[PDB]
Amino acid sequence: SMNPPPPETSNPNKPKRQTNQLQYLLRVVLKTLWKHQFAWPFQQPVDAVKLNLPDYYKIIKTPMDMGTIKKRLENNYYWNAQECIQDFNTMFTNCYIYNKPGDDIVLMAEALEKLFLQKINELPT
Ligand SMILES: Cc1noc(C)c1-c1ccc2c(c1)nc(CCc1ccccc1)n2CCN1CCOCC1
Ligand SMILES: [K+]
Repeated sequence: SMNPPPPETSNPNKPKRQTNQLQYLLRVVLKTLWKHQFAWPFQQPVDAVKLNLPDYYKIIKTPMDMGTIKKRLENNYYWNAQECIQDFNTMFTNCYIYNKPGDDIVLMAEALEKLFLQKINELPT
């Protein structure tokens, strides 16, 4: 089979707000990870057709990526900062579920996760 539609990035039924935390998550946390040497494979949904991963969406039923997170931030999709942190954790955990220890892509996820945790540590109050 092919790819699912990507995660929703807009909900017109959801109220919106801007906050110091949500702004930092886009401008500091997401920007930093995005510009990292290992970011590209995480900048859009996993495309199982192009990567030839016919079991990807059999194993992964809650896909997430930084392209989606970026759009969710830009669209003010997130009301709670926790929702965004969750999405970043889902993204890493997926990489660890599907792939094997020591795989290039696992090593890249580990580095991005380490940096994420360094940046989240400085979330403003
Ligand atoms: C994340 C993730 N979780 O599970 C897998 C598998 C990946 C994964 C794992 C690896 C990923 C990748 C995603 N995206 C790319 C680069 C973008 C791309 C390139 C070609 C076709 C579609 C997208 N790569 C690198 C793919 N190249 C293929 C050619 O050999 C070197 C690596
Ligand atoms: K509103």
